[PDB]
Amino acid sequence: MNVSIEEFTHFDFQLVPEPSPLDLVITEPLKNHIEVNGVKSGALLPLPFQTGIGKTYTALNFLLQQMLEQVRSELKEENTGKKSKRLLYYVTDSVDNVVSAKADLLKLIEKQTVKGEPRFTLEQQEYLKAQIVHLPNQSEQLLQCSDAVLNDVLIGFNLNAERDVQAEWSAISGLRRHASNPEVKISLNRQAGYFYRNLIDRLQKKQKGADRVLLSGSLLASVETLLPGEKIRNGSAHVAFLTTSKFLKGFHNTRSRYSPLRDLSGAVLIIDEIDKQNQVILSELCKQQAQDLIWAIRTLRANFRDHQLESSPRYDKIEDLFEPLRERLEEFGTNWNLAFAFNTEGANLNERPVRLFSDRSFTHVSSATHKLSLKSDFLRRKNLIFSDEKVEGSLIEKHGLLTRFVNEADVIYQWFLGTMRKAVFQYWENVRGLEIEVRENRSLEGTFQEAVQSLLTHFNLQEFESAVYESFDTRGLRQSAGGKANKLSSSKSYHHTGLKLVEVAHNQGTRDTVNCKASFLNTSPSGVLADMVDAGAVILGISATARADTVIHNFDFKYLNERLGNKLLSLSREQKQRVNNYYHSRRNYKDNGVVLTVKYLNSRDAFLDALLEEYKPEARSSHFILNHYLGIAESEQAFVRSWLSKLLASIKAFISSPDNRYMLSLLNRTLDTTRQNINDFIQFCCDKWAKEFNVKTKTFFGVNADWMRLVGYDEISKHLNTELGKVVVFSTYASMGAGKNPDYAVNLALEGESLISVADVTYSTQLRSDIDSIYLEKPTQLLLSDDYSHTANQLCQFHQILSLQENGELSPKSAENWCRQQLMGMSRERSLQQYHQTSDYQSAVRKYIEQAVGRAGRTSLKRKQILLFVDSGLKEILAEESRDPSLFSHEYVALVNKAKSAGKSIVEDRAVRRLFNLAQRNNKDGMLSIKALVHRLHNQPASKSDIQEWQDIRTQLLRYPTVAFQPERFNRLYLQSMTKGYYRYQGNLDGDPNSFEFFDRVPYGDMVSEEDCSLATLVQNQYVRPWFERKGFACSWQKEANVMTPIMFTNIYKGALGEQAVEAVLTAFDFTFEEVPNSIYERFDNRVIFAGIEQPIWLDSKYWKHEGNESSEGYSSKIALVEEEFGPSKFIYVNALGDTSKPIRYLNSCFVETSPQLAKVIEIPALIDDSNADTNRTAVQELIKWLHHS
DNA sequence: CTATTAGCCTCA
Repeated sequence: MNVSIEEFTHFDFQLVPEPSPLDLVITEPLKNHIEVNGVKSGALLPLPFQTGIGKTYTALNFLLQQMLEQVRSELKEENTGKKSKRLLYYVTDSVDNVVSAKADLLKLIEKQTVKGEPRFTLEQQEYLKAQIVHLPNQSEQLLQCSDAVLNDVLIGFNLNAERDVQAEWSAISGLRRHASNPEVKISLNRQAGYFYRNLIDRLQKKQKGADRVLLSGSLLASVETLLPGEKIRNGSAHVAFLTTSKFLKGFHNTRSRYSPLRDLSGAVLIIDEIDKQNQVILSELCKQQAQDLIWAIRTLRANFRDHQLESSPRYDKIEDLFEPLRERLEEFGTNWNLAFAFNTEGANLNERPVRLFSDRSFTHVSSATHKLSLKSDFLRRKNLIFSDEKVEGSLIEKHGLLTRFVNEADVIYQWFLGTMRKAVFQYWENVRGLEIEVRENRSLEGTFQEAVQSLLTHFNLQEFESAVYESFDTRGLRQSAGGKANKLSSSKSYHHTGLKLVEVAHNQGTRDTVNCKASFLNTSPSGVLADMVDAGAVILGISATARADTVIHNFDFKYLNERLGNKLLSLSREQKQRVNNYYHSRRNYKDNGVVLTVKYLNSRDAFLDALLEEYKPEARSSHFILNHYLGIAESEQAFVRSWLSKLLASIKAFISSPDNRYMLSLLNRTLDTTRQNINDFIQFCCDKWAKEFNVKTKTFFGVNADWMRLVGYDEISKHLNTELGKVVVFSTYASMGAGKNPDYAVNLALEGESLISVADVTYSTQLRSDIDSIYLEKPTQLLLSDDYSHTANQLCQFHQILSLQENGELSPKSAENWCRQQLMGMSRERSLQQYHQTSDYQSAVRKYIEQAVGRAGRTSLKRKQILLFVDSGLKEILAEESRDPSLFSHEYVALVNKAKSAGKSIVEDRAVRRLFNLAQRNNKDGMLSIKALVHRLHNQPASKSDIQEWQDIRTQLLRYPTVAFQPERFNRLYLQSMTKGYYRYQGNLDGDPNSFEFFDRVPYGDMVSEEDCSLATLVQNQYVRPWFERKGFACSWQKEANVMTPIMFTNIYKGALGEQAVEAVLTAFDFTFEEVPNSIYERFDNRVIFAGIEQPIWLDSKYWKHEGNESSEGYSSKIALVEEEFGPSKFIYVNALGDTSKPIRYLNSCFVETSPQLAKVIEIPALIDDSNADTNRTAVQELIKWLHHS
């Protein structure tokens, strides 16, 4: 063997095969994106290819070209530069597809001709083939080695000294030797897995430090054979084939486990059937474990209280990012007094658990009759959760709720889980360049497990290693993006926020205790894909329905377009036309006389009754016949009659047609031994109809994936090409997802003359035909379900409901009602009924029909006639398709055209409903967020972040009141309106948020526009306009379809618009303004100082003459607090745009006029006239005079 | 107080 890299010197890198029209479509947008964006950037190419035209071949050609380019590039640099190789992947969901793709790639490597001459020599082929690895699961991995290989590994490492390992190997080898029956293979697989778990563990244990066994010669080859992932690390190979489940786990090498998700720079991924990966990623997310919310609190509070005294090298600036966590923990623990245990006070009220659910933004649903509160009792020394007094009023509780405690515990846990990523990132930052203690090169992936293990070690929290690994990376990838906070100043969405679920059931072990379980979902598959693209990976997805219009059975492409932007590449019209021309050229139906017939059939009762009476003539009634001989009950009569009649009519219609040989009837249930009576009835009918004509028919029942893997699909192939007749196959929609390629060999002797080829050019390979008659039934339940545990199904259902609400297919009222009904127990029937009223159902049904139709037919030998039978319930759904028919299959368009001819149909646009629902949701979220922020601002001391948030919101609303383009950062402050610049609404901003009406539905409601806020009259002032120009505020409203929500037009805009006006007017007459000293924030406008006078004057401003229900003790409390904290002082109450003809009242602490000398509050009616835009010098003159000795 | 079920890969 002389396989070396240097061999490729004498080989021309200029001859290429003929570029197909399907090839430039992949290379051109990539080049455009490279020249527009940077060299190191991500992308996403949803390629809508079609079955039977070639999708795997093009991807394999692309992979081969990339490998050749890498090999070419590696030779040039040689010595002047050393780095790693590019990584390339091929990921799917099925093992058979993986092995078939690898075999096809290898075969393509062997055989390839340019101008009738082999492209590569034998040594070149060997070198290329020595670069691809395949990584199956561990248990199957152990069953491909040999005795000599594993013996060599054991002897080289000096492991043939313990009797246990050798005994286990001998037992496994013997059991493998004698293993033919199907009930011992499971034990063999389990034993192989458990042996592989310990072996690689020992190999890593020995060599992760001293006494490193050198690898060379044949021992290196043996270790590489046993560990395919070892070849990648050293640099031997840089191409991998694996499944999606393995991709999210990683593969082992001699040092540790390498996770592909954690190092994706300069990598290329190829995923086929990309739309189906949504459910796989959802299952992987939902398979997570739960966690009791009070055991970890105790462990974290007790084991982190005090530590030892040892800094040591390596560690540097790790404790600095942990002190705030302890500060928060102590503050949280010294409020509820969590040291005490938990109990409940109720008179036999623990039969059933109180579930608690939350969305973390604006949705909160509980299944308790009355709200529960938490209290601390100093008598019994225990914390209790109780409903307290049931009497009306009597000092109703307002301190807090259990939901608040749950949310606080959850946010504490999330913050703890999140700080470790930054700590480890800083640790690798100092290690890499700031330490250089050991010469190892490597990246974050190399020194990852050691750091987390050591830290779990330093603070000893080992029982948390599994909890922290799931959500560990360099930065994010599983939690939020951008601002990394759930605030109004950052982009908000469900796809990177998640949900929460908490249950309170009875606690066993100790009867006088309660438990609090929790399940989490930190992200959604769309967010995961977005993070993968952002990290710097080029993703290329191949599928035929990659851009479906559903969020249950597909990715949410509306969210990806608002986060990626220019990195989501799309094709133009010319490229689609070229693809369309290629597909017609390769499959031409407007020639050779190929025709399709489509027929919708209904249900009949005389037909079935006559057939039943002919079946058993000894009986008197059909009801007795069905109740006695068949297994159906009294309830199941109409449904069985309908579907059986439809199937029998379709079968009879097919049998009547002479020139046909194949039939596949897609159904929704499997026809097995459980339905033997119905099978016998169908067989009798088939025999009768075969006798009526002159044909021989053979029927196949119970065709499952198990039947495919036990008997095989080749039985039909032999039966079709040896004996003349007709074949009928019974199967299911889901069954034809694991068994592919339903073809068979042809025979010109047995077949007639109707085998016309459809391709316009000569066709290579063998001769094969496909199905020429199919029966389609209306699909049933399309709500995803999980059968792993009890919590996974509930998590899936809540995720589906939240996604449906977020997309815009559900109003907040309907979503809340559905969540409440599901939380407290629901049946599948009610869930399906609720789901049937949306617009996603029709899209899902249409996608299912298109996928089912497309998979039938992969050859060029089509019969003269093809018959299609469709259920009568699909007419309305298939009659409402209005996309463009450019990439449609030749049979789906026929269905649409036939269904559309049934009269004229009224179609209601989804847009109007989407805009209405989104406006409602935005208004509700704004209301709740503003209320929460205002409540937070009133708890002294006020945080710095809250003040920054408030100021940024006010400044953004002042500067830009109408944005032309869709905002990205300040997202949920605007709503899209049909009219530009103004809109109408109707609601009360004191009650139920989901009771608002918008736009055309109310023509006599309140108005939000520029003419209502009185902007022009204010702007005309000569003392205010220069201020507005200096600060850059808007002097007029632009005309675009993005306006602020009604909540922001009344409680935010008016106040600022008045405040700046009064400040600008008053600042000229020797007045200065300051900021509130953080103690009474939001209770007053500014602080006023002038001429160095005692008792500093506070200012309060309002925009217009607003009367509110504030005559209660709120004003007295405010004035008392100000007087206590600052002594005697003076206060100014100012309005704007009123009447400059009303005198000035002198007020005491209350609003009753008193003596001018003994006065503290000034009520100034107005300063700027609303008629000619004048001002009021007399008012300010009297103001200045009043500040004197009086 | 309505609709009407089959398939899957990985590891503690």
